[PDB]
Amino acid sequence: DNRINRIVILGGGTAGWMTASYLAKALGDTVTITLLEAPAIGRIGVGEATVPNLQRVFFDFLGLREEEWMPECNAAFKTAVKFINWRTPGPGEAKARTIDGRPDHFYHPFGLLPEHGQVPLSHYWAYNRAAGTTDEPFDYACFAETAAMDAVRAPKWLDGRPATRYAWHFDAHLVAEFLRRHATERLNVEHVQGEMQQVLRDERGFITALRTVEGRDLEGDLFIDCSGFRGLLINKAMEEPFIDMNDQLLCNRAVATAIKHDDDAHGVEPYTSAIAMRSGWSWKIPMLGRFGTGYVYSSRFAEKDEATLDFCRMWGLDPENTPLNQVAFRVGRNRRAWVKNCVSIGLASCFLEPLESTGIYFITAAIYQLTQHFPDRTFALALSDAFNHEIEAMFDDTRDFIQAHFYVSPRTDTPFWKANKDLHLPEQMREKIAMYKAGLPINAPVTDESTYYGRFEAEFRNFWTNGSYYCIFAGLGLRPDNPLPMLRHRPEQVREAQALFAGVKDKQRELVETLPSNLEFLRSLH
Ligand SMILES: N[C@@H](Cc1c[nH]c2ccccc12)C(=O)O
Repeated sequence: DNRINRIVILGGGTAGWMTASYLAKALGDTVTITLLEAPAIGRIGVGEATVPNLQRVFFDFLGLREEEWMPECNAAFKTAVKFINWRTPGPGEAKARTIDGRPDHFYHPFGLLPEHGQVPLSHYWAYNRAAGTTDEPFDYACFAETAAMDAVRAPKWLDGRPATRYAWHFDAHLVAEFLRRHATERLNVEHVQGEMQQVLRDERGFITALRTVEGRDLEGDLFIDCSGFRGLLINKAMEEPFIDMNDQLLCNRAVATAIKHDDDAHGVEPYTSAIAMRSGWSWKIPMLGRFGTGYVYSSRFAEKDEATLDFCRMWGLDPENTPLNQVAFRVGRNRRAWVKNCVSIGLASCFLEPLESTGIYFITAAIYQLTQHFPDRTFALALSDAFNHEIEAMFDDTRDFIQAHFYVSPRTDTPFWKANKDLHLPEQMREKIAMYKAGLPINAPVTDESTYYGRFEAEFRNFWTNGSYYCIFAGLGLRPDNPLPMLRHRPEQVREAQALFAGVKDKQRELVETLPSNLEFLRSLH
């Protein structure tokens, strides 16, 4: 009899309660689950963005429909990330500057690009730009979602009819609270209030119990560290080193707040914005009646007061009379996410600036992979080693992807933007950029959207597809040196492919003209 009987989780934020809920649903009565609150510092709800797999991987597993959980956490919709002013110099401002007679913005939507002759639509767009017969931006040519988002449409018709692939904006504290109620009332997880006095270990350094300040020993076989940047178990108790990656991603601070919004004026933007600043970038996460916003910056390039004032100036806030969250970031990951019988999940495990909304996703993936590699009490090394490799490969892949946004940006007008070009580029990303310039697809999707979004593992093995690389590279002004050479041998395939551009144009009109506003759906939902 070697199976796990007791699990103890340290930390009661988003990571803690997502972990408690999922594992309790997965294991049922076979395991007792106990979560020790370890109270975190109370922050303004500054918003959080997600990716589509959240519903299928997580909420569907718990049996919770969006119609049920979204009203409980004031959730709203995300169709893309909108990048503002990453090509033009200037101050940190909310509005896009003008470049070549167009606003300086580009979108990074979800979903997979359609293909013709098994070549992605991106390559036909590149061919037409090279041929000089179009001057249309990549995102407006290849995604119908762009038109929807400019007209601030919902991603669905009011009666549930799907239109476009989407994810969510919400206040993470409300979600944690909703999940806490769910896990304790429905999944028989025991919530224990208070601080951890000490962590009890045996002769082999495995954890045997968490001792609470009232002297109670929370005994277990497996321990999940969800204590955030503190890493109270994985870093402090187990002495696992954290690998600082601030050398590669310079931003390490944020100043943030939530701002009340009059939605009747201009609606609710169904996308997360990432607004380029003098020494970093600011997020905007719109929900009904209010949006969350924060300036992510690098302390090597801006003073605290500088950032704070720039942030407030952009939103027209009085810096003296505005509640602000001032946060220092831990950028990087543990050498290993799982050590002995301690598994770190969430900020305890790793962190990147939220440029592409990876936070909740990293938790979800960690949770999912923990169940895929779930141990018994022998704790076979091959299980944790495999888990650690998947977590490491996931993190480093996205870290490199994020770095590319700053490296490929043409901006050089401040020391921050200029310093990004001086940073070492990882060999794998150097290769990707050279492939892209030669006209090759990068990580082309080989399945349809139904398979990709249907099976988590299909997406996990191909998370940043060709579409995403084109969104960012073409978005930032980088195009291939020449189109895919094989296309010059297939003119008939090229002539045929143009109908797909006509289809996107048709969808763009249809969506704008018949979809309800994001605002209207949110009011019907809430
Ligand atoms: N695998 C993700 C990739 C992705 C596309 N667009 C994004 C925008 C933000 C974050 C991730 C993404 C998805 O298709 O959903």
